[PDB]
Amino acid sequence: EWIWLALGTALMGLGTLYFLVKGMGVSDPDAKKFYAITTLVPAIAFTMYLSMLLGIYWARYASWLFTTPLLLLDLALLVDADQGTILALVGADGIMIGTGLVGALTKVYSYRFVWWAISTAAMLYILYVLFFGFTSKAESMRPEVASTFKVLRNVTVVLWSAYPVVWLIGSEGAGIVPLNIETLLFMVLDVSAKVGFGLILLRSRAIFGE
Ligand SMILES: *C/C=C(C)/C=C/C=C(C)/C=C/C1=C(C)CCCC1(C)C
Repeated sequence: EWIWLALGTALMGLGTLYFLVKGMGVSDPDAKKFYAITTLVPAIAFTMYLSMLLGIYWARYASWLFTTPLLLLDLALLVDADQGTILALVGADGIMIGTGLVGALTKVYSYRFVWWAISTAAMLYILYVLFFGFTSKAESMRPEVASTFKVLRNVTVVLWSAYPVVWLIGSEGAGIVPLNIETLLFMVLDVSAKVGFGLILLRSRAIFGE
């Protein structure tokens, strides 16, 4: 298990580093914003994984809290979403992570069930907006934006959807998957949803205003 935390810490660190060095010199106003957000995401995750190496897993949970909203912000800027829609998204994301925590805090099966069901519901509203709401908006924009958004959209829906699955069969849910393997799983997902995500976005010309 120490290997998963170490490997994760290194991958987040190197990603943050790459994104950080790549964005320097880049003078495009529009582009600089994507770099700021995208470098911050893996920087926050790196800090938490490094903390776990020195340390339970609620640390990684705290990182989801800060990062998921930023990843959503990245997507919203890509398709030039209006203020209202962004707020609703981050609001629902806040409920997703918040109720996920509340339920993992209640011992009675029935109460918890509802918290994690409410959490999943908020997650589905988010993915619905991204898939249906954001896609229509993206297709009315520059080809580069439409195309890069579609990939980031597909990566996000698949990866994000896997979290509740792992969690339910893991030590927090049914207790099927061992605590060490669960850690393996979440690190791969996290590295994918942030570094893999950032790589796709930042190596694309869609971030420039033109
Ligand atoms: C870098 C980290 C990312 C992208 C983390 C994403 C986490 C989620 C989408 C978590 C979702 C959950 C539910 C929908 C139900 C309750 C349990 C959670 C918190 C695992």
